[PDB]
Amino acid sequence: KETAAAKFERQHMDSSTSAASSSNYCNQMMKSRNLTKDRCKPVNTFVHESLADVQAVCSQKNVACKNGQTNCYQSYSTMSITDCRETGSSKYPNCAYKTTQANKHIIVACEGNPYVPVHFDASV
Ligand SMILES: [Pt+2]
Ligand SMILES: [Pt+2]
Repeated sequence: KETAAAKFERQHMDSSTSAASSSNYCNQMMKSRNLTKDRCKPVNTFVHESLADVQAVCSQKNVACKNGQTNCYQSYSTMSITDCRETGSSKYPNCAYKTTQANKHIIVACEGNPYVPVHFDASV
């Protein structure tokens, strides 16, 4: 078991480093966070900000989610993130990823009581 919140933190949070450590960051991180378990998760974003900072996005700018739900929120400040994108030659189980660092606003969907991030919707 794992809550939706816990799962967001496993899939999307990496406060430990300020930036995308290396060209190899996604290869290691996607595997270690169990995102390469039953398939190669095609794309995935890691956020290098404190949990509190990311949690607080749930009270920031309310915007439409990509699926049309209304519970998405855009960060008023840009945040340090790393985008992981599966390569063209990547073949499960040896999942291969391109690691791209950026500073962008994040959009998360929040749910629950407490109202916390449960999905990563977009970066802009
Ligand atoms: Pt902006
Ligand atoms: Pt999701």
